[PDB]
Amino acid sequence: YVRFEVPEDMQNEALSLLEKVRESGKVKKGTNRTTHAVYRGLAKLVYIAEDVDPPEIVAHLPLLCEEKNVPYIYVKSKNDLGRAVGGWPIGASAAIINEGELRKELGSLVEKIKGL
RNA sequence: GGUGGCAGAGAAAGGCGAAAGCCUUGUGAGGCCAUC
Ligand SMILES: [Mg+2]
Ligand SMILES: [Mg+2]
Ligand SMILES: [Mg+2]
Repeated sequence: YVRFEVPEDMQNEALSLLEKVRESGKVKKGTNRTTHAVYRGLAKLVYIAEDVDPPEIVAHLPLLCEEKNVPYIYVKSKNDLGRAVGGWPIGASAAIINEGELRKELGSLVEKIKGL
């Protein structure tokens, strides 16, 4: 149900980046708080898992991100996404709120996301 | 308890059970507010 294919090296970079931002910035795990952050203009980068069932849970997020000028990327499993964020290791979506020390790796990854 | 609104937790909570253990929880546990 993805809107564009994300190659594995980008998914790997996105998740490694989320692990680092966890340490010095601010992350939100879960679709209700991810959606809220997007709507409030506070999300820097949104992660959407591809194995979300029922898929309607995350179906509105890509469009809302585009309307809010928020870049978003898909990753393979909500388990990988949850583990990268920490805490309870499952999440259908997540958002970076504060970039911490990773502004340059994030901007470089979003450049690649637009390239797709 | 119903409805509406917050917030965000797994070395974690609440539910059921004599017990074994099971159920539910970032797909939102406990909690808070308003309202019926
Ligand atoms: Mg009810
Ligand atoms: Mg309800
Ligand atoms: Mg509600």
